[PDB]
Amino acid sequence: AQYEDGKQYTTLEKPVAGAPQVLEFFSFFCPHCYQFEEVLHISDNVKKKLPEGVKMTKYHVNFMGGDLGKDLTQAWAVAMALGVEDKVTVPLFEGVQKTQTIRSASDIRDVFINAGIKGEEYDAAWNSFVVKSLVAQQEKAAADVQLRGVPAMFVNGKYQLNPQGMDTSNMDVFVQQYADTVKYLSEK
Ligand SMILES: CNCc1ccc(Oc2ccccc2)cc1
Repeated sequence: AQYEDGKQYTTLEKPVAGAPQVLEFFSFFCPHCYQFEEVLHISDNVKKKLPEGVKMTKYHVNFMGGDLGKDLTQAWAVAMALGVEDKVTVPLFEGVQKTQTIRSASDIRDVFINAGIKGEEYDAAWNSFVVKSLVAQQEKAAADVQLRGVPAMFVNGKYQLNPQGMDTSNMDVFVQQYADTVKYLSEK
């Protein structure tokens, strides 16, 4: 009983059938999500412990940042459709929270242009119904679990990570505890 329901994780009372195996939610407006991604590298370290054949999904949410918050969910959909998440995640986080130079949908587009996505390719994707379906999927998954806080991670539709029960004196130990818990939960 080294991992206890209620301590390092909680159990959903209404488990979600058909869910992705590892499902992470975030917002580019979310201060802890900035730490999680830019300083701790949570997603990457989880993936390096996950068993073979367990895939990881990451989705943006609407409920922070009003109008721009919703623009960012559609931009994340563009990032997923074009496969350029690894190129835009850092300048989007920094544009929103560090330099505070992202203030409109056009400013979001600038980050993609600077990362090398051609202007016509971004605009075609942005207006595509493939991207509209990806926005729909992101919203659906958040609604499925009554999501009200980010950062958040879910395993096999049944378990939600609880980082509040982890020591933060050392950032590397914390990340390792987090990844090892996702691994334990995926095996279960
Ligand atoms: C819902 N928030 C989750 C959470 C909990 C603790 C936490 O502590 C850290 C903050 C910054 C850097 C390292 C750890 C960060 C996020």
